[PDB]
Amino acid sequence: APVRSLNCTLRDSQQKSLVMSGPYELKALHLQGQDMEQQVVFSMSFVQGEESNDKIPVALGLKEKNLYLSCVLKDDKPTLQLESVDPKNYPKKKMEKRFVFNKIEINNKLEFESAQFPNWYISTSQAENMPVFLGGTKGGQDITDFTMQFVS
Ligand SMILES: CCNC(=O)CN1C[C@@H](C)OC[C@@H]1C
Repeated sequence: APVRSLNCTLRDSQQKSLVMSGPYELKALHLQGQDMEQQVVFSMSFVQGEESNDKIPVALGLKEKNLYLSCVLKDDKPTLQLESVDPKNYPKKKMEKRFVFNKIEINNKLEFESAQFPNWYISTSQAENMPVFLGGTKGGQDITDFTMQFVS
């Protein structure tokens, strides 16, 4: 069958929203009212991969864009990028591993671990207007916890 997808927004546990802030750039900032309506709308696809009760493999595409969050080595480090794909082939159930996040539910929050890079997480900074990034630590200054909002 097709791949199943849900539209959603994410907010970090400090309640910062995500917005595309330039060519293939995602930043996190405090938003409310008119400024929130520009927040990134993910198409979260439920993809092939190792699965458990609280650990669900997903891809995070941008709604109606041929753009996916992906995890790749850059200058020899696991990094988060926005990667373009052939819009005739995506989304698909068997997404390449760089596009796969383990969505992990712990204490009413979500973490997104890279499937490709174990123990590397979608992260935000405490400061406003900084990039969303792949972070290799938790319980530091970096935020690795999120909430999801379902969108029509
Ligand atoms: C051409 C639109 N570019 C944008 O940055 C604005 N949108 C991006 C989209 C993935 O999520 C909703 C948000 C309003």
